[PDB]
Amino acid sequence: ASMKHNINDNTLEIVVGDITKETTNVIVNAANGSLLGGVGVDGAIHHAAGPELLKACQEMRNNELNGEELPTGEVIITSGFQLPSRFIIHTVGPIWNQTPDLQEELLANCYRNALELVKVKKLSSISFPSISTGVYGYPIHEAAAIALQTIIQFLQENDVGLVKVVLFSERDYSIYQEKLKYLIEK
Ligand SMILES: Nc1ncnc2c1ncn2[C@@H]1O[C@H](COP(=O)(O)OP(=O)(O)OC[C@H]2O[C@H](O)[C@H](O)[C@@H]2O)[C@@H](O)[C@H]1O
Repeated sequence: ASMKHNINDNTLEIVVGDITKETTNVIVNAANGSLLGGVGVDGAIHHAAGPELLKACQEMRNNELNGEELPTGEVIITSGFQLPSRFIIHTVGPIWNQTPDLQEELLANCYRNALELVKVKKLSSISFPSISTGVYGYPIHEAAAIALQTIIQFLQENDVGLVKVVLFSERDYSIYQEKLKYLIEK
């Protein structure tokens, strides 16, 4: 299952798939602030990338983040190592309902900051997972709306290239498909 849409010279695609098997130059990891290994998409990414990824992320923690956590909504970039994709942009989504009045803004920041980095570094293509909707508990209907709104607005105003949202389930995909149809019509 897949749906594609042109936004100026950019393309947005939603697809069912495994983000560790993508053809985009960049994939996004829904990471934790400590840049340590976890479960879910982060776990799959570390497994597929191999053990150099954790080592590189810890070097980034200690050398660029002065030994501290990556803040919610912010991004760093590493190699993809054994992944097919060449780079991983790691971001930290909000933990649902910890900070309800800021969480929509912070989730949007994950998308905007990743896309800005792709734009400025001319990285051409990028896949996102469904950030915050696993261990971090964010309802998929609300998250999908924020993700798509943020991505679409960015692609209306900026030259980026190809953006995919890669969903691990038909259910998550079907929710994205409904929202995208609504935003494309509206
Ligand atoms: N291989 C995959 N390809 C594409 N999407 C995937 C894949 N595997 C899972 N997903 C989807 O990816 C989405 C995100 O679910 P979560 O992976 O839990 O991310 P979070 O931001 O909520 O939690 C980050 C925390 O969990 C980690 O331990 C971190 O280390 C942190 O502790 C869901 O739709 C998944 O079904």
